[PDB]
Amino acid sequence: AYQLYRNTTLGNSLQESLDELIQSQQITPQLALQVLLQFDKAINAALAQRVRNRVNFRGSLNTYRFCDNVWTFVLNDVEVREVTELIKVDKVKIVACDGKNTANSANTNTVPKLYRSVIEDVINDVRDIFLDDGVDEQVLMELKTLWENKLMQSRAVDGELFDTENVVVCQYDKIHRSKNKWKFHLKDGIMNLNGRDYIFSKAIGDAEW
Repeated sequence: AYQLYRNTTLGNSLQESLDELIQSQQITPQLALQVLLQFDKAINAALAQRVRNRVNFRGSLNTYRFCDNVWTFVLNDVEVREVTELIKVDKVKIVACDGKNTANSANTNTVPKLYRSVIEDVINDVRDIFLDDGVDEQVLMELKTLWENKLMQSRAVDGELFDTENVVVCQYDKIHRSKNKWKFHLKDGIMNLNGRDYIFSKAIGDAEW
């Protein structure tokens, strides 16, 4: 399970929650590390198995770079379409992990509240490492409540001092280029576009250098 969804509104509110409990001595930094690892699994599996929407996007390719099997792209003048909303953004950064070998598993039911299902899975799946480290249900519920509270705060109108960076964090099936014409097949994506979260199962894109 890839670590790159840790830098998302869901992944950050969890890291901040974990930081507060370390700081208050309620959990060890090493238990925190285990939780993030379980989070990686829940969000990878949740995107692969519960999310179905398609997205199409167009933009101009400004910057491109491949490193350790992760593409990073910057595009200007982007348009992202669904069935059938449209979002424009002057600038977007796409970070994509190699999803060739993943290919996750079976596809379960869609859910009304994807983040809500991920929080439940994680809390259920770290209950036992908590118990084993001497930490009881009340601390586990303190993690759940901090996580959920920080998640709400991300929606606050005056929650940021400045514009938020437009970023897609996802996987790729295939990236190609024929001359100046790039094509993107991306999957299992969380986008933060003008302050707001959007998810995707599959995203297909075009860009010109």
